[PDB]
Amino acid sequence: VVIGIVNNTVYDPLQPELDSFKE
Amino acid sequence: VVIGIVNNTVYDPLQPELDSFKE
Ligand SMILES: *[C@@H]1O[C@H](CO)[C@@H](O[C@@H]2O[C@H](CO)[C@@H](O)[C@H](O)[C@H]2NC(C)=O)[C@H](O)[C@H]1NC(C)=O
Ligand SMILES: *[C@@H]1O[C@H](CO)[C@@H](O[C@@H]2O[C@H](CO)[C@@H](O)[C@H](O)[C@H]2NC(C)=O)[C@H](O)[C@H]1NC(C)=O
Repeated sequence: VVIGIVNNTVYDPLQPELDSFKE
Repeated sequence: VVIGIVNNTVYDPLQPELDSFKE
């Protein structure tokens, strides 16, 4: 819908912190 | 770098809630 959007990635602080420990 | 800084602790709401359950 937005003119000029770009691809990138957004960091998720929760996922590594709570997947390394929960493993 | 800051003049007047003090020592203290900052509560982490995530750590107890998600380490007691993940144990
Ligand atoms: C990155 O951006 C490109 C375009 O800027 C996206 O490419 C489109 O992707 C859809 C779905 O895969 C296709 O139907 C279009 O034909 C693609 N267009 C072009 C110009 O390539 C792409 O989806 C974005 N994301 C990624 C991960 O590549
Ligand atoms: C609490 O504050 C004191 C100073 O206000 C800090 O003490 C310094 O600690 C560093 C690293 O351990 C030393 O190199 C300095 O010599 C210490 N200075 C003094 C005046 O003690 C201390 O790091 C802070 N944190 C804790 C947990 O004590």
